Amino acid sequence: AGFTDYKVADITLAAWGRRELIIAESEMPALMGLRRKYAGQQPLKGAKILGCIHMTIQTGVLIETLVALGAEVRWSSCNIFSTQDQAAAAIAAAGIPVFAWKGETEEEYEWCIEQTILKDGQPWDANMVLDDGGDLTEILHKKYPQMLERIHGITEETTTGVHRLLDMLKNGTLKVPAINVNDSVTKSKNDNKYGCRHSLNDAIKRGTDHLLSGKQALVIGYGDVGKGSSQSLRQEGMIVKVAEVDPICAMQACMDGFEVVSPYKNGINDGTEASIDAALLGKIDLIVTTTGNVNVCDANMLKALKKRAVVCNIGHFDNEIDTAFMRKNWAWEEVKPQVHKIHRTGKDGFDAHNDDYLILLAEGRLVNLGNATGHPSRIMDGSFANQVLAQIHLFEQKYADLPAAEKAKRLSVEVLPKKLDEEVALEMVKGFGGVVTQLTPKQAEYIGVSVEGPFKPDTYRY
Amino acid sequence: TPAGFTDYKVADITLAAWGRRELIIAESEMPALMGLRRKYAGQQPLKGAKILGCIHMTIQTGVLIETLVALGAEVRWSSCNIFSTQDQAAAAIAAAGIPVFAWKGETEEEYEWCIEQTILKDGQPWDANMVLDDGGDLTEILHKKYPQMLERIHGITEETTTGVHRLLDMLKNGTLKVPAINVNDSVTKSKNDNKYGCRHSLNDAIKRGTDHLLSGKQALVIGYGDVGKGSSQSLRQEGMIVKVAEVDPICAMQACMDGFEVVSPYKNGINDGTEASIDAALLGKIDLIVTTTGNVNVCDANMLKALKKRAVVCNIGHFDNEIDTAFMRKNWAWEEVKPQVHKIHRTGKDGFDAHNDDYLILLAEGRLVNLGNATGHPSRIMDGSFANQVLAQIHLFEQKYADLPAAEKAKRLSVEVLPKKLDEEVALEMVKGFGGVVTQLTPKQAEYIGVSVEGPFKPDTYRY
Amino acid sequence: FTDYKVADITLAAWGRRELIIAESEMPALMGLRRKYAGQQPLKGAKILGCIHMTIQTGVLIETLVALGAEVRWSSCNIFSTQDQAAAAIAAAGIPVFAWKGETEEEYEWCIEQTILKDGQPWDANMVLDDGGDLTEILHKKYPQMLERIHGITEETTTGVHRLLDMLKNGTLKVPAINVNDSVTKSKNDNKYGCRHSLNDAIKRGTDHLLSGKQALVIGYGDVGKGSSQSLRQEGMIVKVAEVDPICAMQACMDGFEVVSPYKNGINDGTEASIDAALLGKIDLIVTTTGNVNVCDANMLKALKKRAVVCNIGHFDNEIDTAFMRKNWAWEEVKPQVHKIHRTGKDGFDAHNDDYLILLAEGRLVNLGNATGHPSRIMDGSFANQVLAQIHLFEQKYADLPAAEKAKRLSVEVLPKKLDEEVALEMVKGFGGVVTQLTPKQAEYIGVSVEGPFKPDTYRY
Amino acid sequence: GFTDYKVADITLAAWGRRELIIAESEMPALMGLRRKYAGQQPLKGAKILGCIHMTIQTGVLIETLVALGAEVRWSSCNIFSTQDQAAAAIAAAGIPVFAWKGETEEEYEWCIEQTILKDGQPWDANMVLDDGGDLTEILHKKYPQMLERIHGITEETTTGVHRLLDMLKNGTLKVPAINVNDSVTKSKNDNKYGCRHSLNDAIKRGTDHLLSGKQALVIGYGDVGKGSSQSLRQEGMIVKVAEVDPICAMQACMDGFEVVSPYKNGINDGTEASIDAALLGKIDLIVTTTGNVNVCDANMLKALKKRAVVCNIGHFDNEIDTAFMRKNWAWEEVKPQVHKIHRTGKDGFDAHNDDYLILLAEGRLVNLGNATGHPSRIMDGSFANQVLAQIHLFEQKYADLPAAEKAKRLSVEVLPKKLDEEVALEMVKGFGGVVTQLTPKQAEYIGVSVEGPFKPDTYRY
Ligand SMILES: NC(=O)c1ccc[n+]([C@@H]2O[C@H](COP(=O)([O-])OP(=O)(O)OC[C@H]3O[C@@H](n4cnc5c(N)ncnc54)[C@H](O)[C@@H]3O)[C@@H](O)[C@H]2O)c1
Ligand SMILES: NC(=O)c1ccc[n+]([C@@H]2O[C@H](COP(=O)([O-])OP(=O)(O)OC[C@H]3O[C@@H](n4cnc5c(N)ncnc54)[C@H](O)[C@@H]3O)[C@@H](O)[C@H]2O)c1
Ligand SMILES: NC(=O)c1ccc[n+]([C@@H]2O[C@H](COP(=O)([O-])OP(=O)(O)OC[C@H]3O[C@@H](n4cnc5c(N)ncnc54)[C@H](O)[C@@H]3O)[C@@H](O)[C@H]2O)c1
Ligand SMILES: NC(=O)c1ccc[n+]([C@@H]2O[C@H](COP(=O)([O-])OP(=O)(O)OC[C@H]3O[C@@H](n4cnc5c(N)ncnc54)[C@H](O)[C@@H]3O)[C@@H](O)[C@H]2O)c1
Ligand SMILES: Nc1ncnc2[nH]cnc12
Ligand SMILES: Nc1ncnc2[nH]cnc12
Ligand SMILES: [K+]
Ligand SMILES: [K+]
Ligand SMILES: [K+]
Ligand SMILES: [K+]
Repeated sequence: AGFTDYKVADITLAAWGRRELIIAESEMPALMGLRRKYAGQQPLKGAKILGCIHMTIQTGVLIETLVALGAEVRWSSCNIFSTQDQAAAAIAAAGIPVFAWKGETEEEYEWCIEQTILKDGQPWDANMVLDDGGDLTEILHKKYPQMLERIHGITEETTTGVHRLLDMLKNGTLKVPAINVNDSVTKSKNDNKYGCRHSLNDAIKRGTDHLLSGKQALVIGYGDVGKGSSQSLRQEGMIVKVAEVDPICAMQACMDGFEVVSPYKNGINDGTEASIDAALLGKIDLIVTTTGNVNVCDANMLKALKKRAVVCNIGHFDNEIDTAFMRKNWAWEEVKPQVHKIHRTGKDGFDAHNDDYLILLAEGRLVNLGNATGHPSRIMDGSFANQVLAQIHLFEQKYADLPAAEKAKRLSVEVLPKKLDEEVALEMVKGFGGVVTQLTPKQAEYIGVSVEGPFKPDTYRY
Repeated sequence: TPAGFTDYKVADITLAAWGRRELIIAESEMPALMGLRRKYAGQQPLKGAKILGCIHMTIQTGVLIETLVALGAEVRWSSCNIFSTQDQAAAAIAAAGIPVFAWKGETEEEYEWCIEQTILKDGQPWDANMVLDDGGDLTEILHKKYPQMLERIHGITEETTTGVHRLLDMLKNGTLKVPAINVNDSVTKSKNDNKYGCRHSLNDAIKRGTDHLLSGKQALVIGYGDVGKGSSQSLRQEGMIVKVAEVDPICAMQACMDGFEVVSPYKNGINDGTEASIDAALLGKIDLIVTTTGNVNVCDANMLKALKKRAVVCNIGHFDNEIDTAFMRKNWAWEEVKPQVHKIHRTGKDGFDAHNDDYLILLAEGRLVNLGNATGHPSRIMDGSFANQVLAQIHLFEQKYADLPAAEKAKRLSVEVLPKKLDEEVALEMVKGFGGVVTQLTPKQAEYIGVSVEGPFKPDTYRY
Repeated sequence: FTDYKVADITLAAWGRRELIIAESEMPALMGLRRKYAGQQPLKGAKILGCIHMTIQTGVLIETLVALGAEVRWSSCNIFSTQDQAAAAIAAAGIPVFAWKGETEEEYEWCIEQTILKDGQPWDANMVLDDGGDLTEILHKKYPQMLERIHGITEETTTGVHRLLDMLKNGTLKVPAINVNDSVTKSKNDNKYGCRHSLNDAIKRGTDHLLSGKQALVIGYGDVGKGSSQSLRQEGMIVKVAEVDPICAMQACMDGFEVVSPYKNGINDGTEASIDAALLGKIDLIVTTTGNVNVCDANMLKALKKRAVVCNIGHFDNEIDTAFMRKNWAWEEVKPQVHKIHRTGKDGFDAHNDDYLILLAEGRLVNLGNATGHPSRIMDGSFANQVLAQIHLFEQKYADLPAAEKAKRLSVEVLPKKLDEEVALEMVKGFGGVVTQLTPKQAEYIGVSVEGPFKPDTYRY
Repeated sequence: GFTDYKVADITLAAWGRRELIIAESEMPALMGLRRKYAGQQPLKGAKILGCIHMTIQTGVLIETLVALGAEVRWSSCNIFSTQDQAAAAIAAAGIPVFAWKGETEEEYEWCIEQTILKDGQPWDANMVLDDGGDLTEILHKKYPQMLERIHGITEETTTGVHRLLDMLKNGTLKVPAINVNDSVTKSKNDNKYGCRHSLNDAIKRGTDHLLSGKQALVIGYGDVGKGSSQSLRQEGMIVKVAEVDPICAMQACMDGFEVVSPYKNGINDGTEASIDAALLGKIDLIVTTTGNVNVCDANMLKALKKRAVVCNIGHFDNEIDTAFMRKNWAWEEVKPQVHKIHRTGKDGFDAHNDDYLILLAEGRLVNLGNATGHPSRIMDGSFANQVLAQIHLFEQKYADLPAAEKAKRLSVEVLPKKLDEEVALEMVKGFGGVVTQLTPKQAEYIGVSVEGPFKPDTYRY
């Protein structure tokens, strides 16, 4: 009532979004348990959170949990294609500043982040940052250092964002402490792996409706995302080959029943077309990049791929595939939103019945969020419970209020304690109806733990 | 071969030629280990090493032993389990002139005597300077009974999760006398051996012991660590309906996401010591229970009383006390079907009806079932574990802890893992053994993610 | 051209882009275009067609037209049409009456618009049907039209059942081909199609995580087999119900627990017969039977709160949706997704926790909440359809003397050689290479190098 | 003083009996028939020549036939498939059996002849139970006068049924037969799921090789090839499938396998040049499943990757050209039923030669040769069908019919679907499964009886 501090595609989608938020709450017991547990305490009272993460229904439940615990927020998405417009509308209609829609331009994307940072033309009195991929963190460090003086911490969602934070810490340019939310086991080995297992074949089916059974896939990478991606395709009946630079990850792919191959002859990427295994790439129906690295599906790979193969990326940033090369040299035909045929016959025009094209999904951006709805609520429950606990921890530590000598001792990138990781996990297990056994005192003594946990040393890999 | 060689004890030396044939095949399945042989034989990095070894005397252990010898070591060997030896492996090693005391089906008394035969030579302590152990039993006997021998020993290389736990307790209590390398927690060990090895060998052992169809039947796996993960997959891939018990909610979360129902033998997960706390409806539907925990009494007497008639009971953790077999020895009549397979008749202690329908089938008398009823992990998986073992032996032997002044000894008394670079190099050889091709980063790519082109590729915190 | 009714003709360009992609996914059907285009075997055919107006059906329609036929087309389900496909067909000058979200009355009107042209019965002479509704309307309401029709080609298990009942009763008036029971139809479509498209539809409709949750699949025929796999491969804990013990044996061997919603399997009509403990743990129930009331009112009352309920059999009476309409309040989440509030009939609390989620109002969920089977699977079914249309049209039953008709009035299948030829084109679409027997090897196993490679009794 | 047998070691009998008692608890359909029919003695007067793998599972079948009143004389249908403790237990029960693991081909023939003859003269046989058709062939070729008094043959396996249908076509089949193979509770239980259980079992027992991550080629994708492909894929192998039947190949593709041919463009012209050497050089394991001849031929064997494993799970050992390997290459026995074949030549071998293949069971049925064949709970279905087929043909009394009526009954038939379903129901109850009962309204709706049969005879499952 009088609220205009937002920008979304269509505010009238709010009732639809609210219906889906009410369903999603029933799928997110760890997050909803934190609401119940901390509602009276209001641990985020006085927190003012700049948030930059995919404006989905799941992020909706995260936002309203932070608000229910006392926080004020200003929100944007961390990707131009990942917003669910009904989710953004429901948040805006609740009176929460959100600047996000599906299908932003790069200029609009940056404008949206700037609308969270500034309120009424001046820096908002922010004191906390929640980020997915590091874009908001980078803009604050480069353009708003005075704001960081009053910010107590950053809670960072994803592998790429943490790598950026560690580079800043190494270079002495990180200005506030961070929690690496990614490396909770209830994030990394739930979201990154099982979330992509669910949502990769989901996005491919929505975008192309292609049969996957019996066809040949190449997954570039076998980290947490590459593992879940390979399972997403293999469980559909795809014949999956895996590429890797890490021999330990490659070993896992072999033992998991995949053939390990390289796009390059003997794995040597010397920049020549001669180095491409053309016989291999000419048999591939689907390539998926999962690395967080640059140019792992390069121009010469794209030139050699089988006619009508599907090309997509589920890493955080669109530079895993050389889409710039495709924009410069080949003609793009939109099939429908986030689905383009790339005609390898030339740049100027195309024949509508040309057989020599590739299908690119989400213009090379995160395909699970761009062509579907990303991870399901019950998986995001784990990631976002960690986010709320991380926000509580850094806000209560009050880094910005500490003397300089004390700041120096606390300026770090840390993970949440294992005990909290376990508490998130138990809520997830209860949501499945699972029943965990309680150790007897003698059994706890025998393996050297407290009955209530933690149950594993910090070195344990799960 | 050595003339007059008698410094061994095995079941049947005539199996040696068969053992040797299998060692030659196994060498072709163990490229990381054989690559170490080829790379280091001329350097002789273990020349002067005198290694006491205690680990399952299988064909795979034979390839490890002869790798250490080829690098210059002398060894004296025993098995770390009474049922895990392959007698043809023991025979081939003995026939090669290597002291080995090991056979399938030892008594507990014979088991201890075999370890002591490695420790002693001609009635007196051998001048050992290295220890290679699997489960901690040899480590324990040396500290307990021959503490003076530890004054000349440079290190212990410990293979398995249970043994590392014992070393860490000793370290924290000030009772560990020499430094050790935790071989178990190399990724090419723990996440290869413990998981994939059990995937291969659990269903193998159940089939050899019982020849039961597994598809369509109900299993309960106690534990979902690395062994529990691999065990659950061994059964699920055969078509079993697998339920998983855990005390660790993170491991339980993984089981749910992996497609398993998580359940407890106890109502509400609480064991109050009474029969009434047992979920009798659940246990009365289970055809197979497998313990994987490294913990004590996780398949207890009340659970055994509640199990469905003719269910199979087995343990793939390191020690037999996961299952309360002592209760079953005390109260129920054992009928041997064949070696390492017993029907346990719940009708009473004194005799049994040959056609009684109320029995359980116990495999390997509750000892490690993959080694007891089959041959344990396959060579190509043990390649990773045993390559790490050789590298750990070389590292500790070259460090020469026993020759350091006591000040430097306090600074080095630790339980360490091998560096990730070595872990990666073992993995690369394994991948090449499958014919896999690892891609090489470009310089720009390596800069982009902040690694060297040669690795390591992951920070030490990475969990894979 | 105005002889059509679709949701939005401006979607035609989009539909045409998707048809061009689908053609590249349907090698058996496009091979039939290439090999029969010269002969024009359907020249003079006037085909009434009633099947889901999807992109895949568009490629089928345009194949029939490419071989010489005229058609008039409708969907066989109110929710299965892809509006861009109908638009592209209408824009091509082909009469089609079909949109996503028809009412039952509009559904019947659409079939009647294919039957009538300019207020009079079209001079149709062939029938292509999926489910038997068009076949039924012709026999009951326009029986004189059947005197000019040479044959019916029926797509699905339910429709074949209806054809056989009519043949047994002496009420079938023209010969038919059972397309369903080509192996490249039944053992491709019914099973593998549902494997692809069931989890697809559930994700699109709910975006629920399936891994770790409990499913109950009612039925384990071809659709139940593919459905059970669609869920188990996502990591669901799947239980299977069956009345057929052979199918139940397969479910056990395939690694599923076989259960009944009723104590000891006995459905005696009472709430007391419901296994309430079982149903109270189920997160998802899927019906696959082609039978009536296999997810009944007492089961729906006993289901776990917030369970998803859906049907992938042909007709919406597998679930007792009428009971839910009568007794419980429906809250639309979005098209083809309803929360059914078990708290009562008149109104609901927006935050009530005691609801079920029904997909597609109990209608075919893969077509209702997603896009049905994928092109490369529908390729097998629709190549068989084309071959069956060619066969019956060239036979010209409607022109035979009465004595020759009596010996021709049957429900037949296509010869195994054609089944094998469809399969060969599908295998080449995957890049697979089929080996050729040597003469000695063919002699050894008692077949021709040319095939057929199996007796008609072989079950694959 | 019972001496009418020949087994490896009669002192194994107590061990065999312990395993039979366990197996009975795993075979509820077969033991159900025992309890149902023991009082009626439907096989009283039956005198059955039996030729099928002398396993523990066959022991339960034999003792079911005897419990129902039959007398039998038994041999194995494969030289490597007998479980010697099973044979001993049967012989110690006073049942004539001539079978041991590791027969020569001459011993194999002699064992069949010992069942046919008693005291040097034809036994008064009147029923035949066969697996593969060898006993059937010897009777037609050498003992036609015995067939005049035989009421029928119950044949277990695909290859034997083919041999029966050839005789029927040629007019040389002398007695009617039941095709036991094509019950659904046989073909789509035993042939498929039995090989799923027992193929990777035999490979592990023979080689202890890791299978995960390695490349397999399965020749054939019928019932045995389907189960064999699953046996390997579920272990983590990368499995490729070859087929001559495009419908079976379509199934392999849709089931998630790559379909390949050993021959370039699938053309087997007999030349080395036709071999896809790149493909064969990547294969770690080849398994033949076809019932055909020479599907793993000499040129494939020459092209295979060094140290690949070669085995056959079809009925006969000519699927692999082992004759070529005997003639050209040196064989080194690793242990019983496991040989290294050294491709370096015929005259001896280097013990450390790297260029060898590993052949299992000398190319004979690998699941029975290197392990124990299918498990009891699967053989329960096949062998309940066998008992029911024996009862049916014995009660028909074909040998006693007039010539004109014999001509009308000389056929190869399957059991009716109601029997198939009742066998399946007992199997499902053995898993604890609960089948639902149709209401009258539902039965009318789909047009079946509440008790079944639930499917038309054309249904393929
Ligand atoms: N789309 C999603 O929902 C989602 C979810 C989580 C993470 N992510 C993103 O996905 C990316 C990967 O994350 P992760 O957690 O799997 O990281 P990870 O470190 O666990 O895995 C990345 C893998 O890529 C491999 N790799 C790097 N360069 C390669 C090359 N040239 N060829 C082949 N393999 C190569 C590395 O060896 C590594 O194993 C990051 O950008 C992360 O932020 C996306
Ligand atoms: N047989 C083999 O070849 C083999 C191979 C490797 C390791 N092991 C042995 O197996 C055991 C387990 O090894 P690991 O590497 O899997 O260890 P791990 O710590 O990774 O897993 C053990 C799991 O057991 C769970 N657990 C403990 N007590 C429990 C209880 N009461 N109920 C249910 N779950 C319980 C723990 O939470 C833990 O996740 C050790 O004894 C190890 O030495 C055996
Ligand atoms: N949605 C799709 O894309 C699609 C595709 C093909 C077929 N169908 C339809 O799906 C239905 C099934 O087709 P099908 O080919 O699998 O038929 P089918 O005969 O192969 O299988 C139906 C199964 O349901 C079982 N069944 C019947 N009543 C039952 C009950 N009360 N409880 C449990 N099981 C019961 C039968 O025993 C049988 O095995 C038909 O209506 C068919 O037209 C839908
Ligand atoms: N070992 C066992 O326990 C066991 C069990 C059952 C049957 N069998 C035997 O296995 C064999 C196969 O039985 P089945 O029931 O699977 O028969 P089947 O007819 O179902 O399958 C055999 C398949 O082999 C294919 N084939 C034939 N020649 C081929 C070639 N040159 N290349 C590739 N594929 C080729 C055929 O197309 C067919 O699909 C028979 O000999 C049978 O008696 C063995
Ligand atoms: N085969 C094997 N040899 C030695 N140690 C083992 N641990 C597990 N399997 C083993
Ligand atoms: N165990 C077994 N017994 C008899 N015949 C068989 N055929 C396959 N496995 C068998
Ligand atoms: K989602
Ligand atoms: K082994
Ligand atoms: K579709
Ligand atoms: K067996």
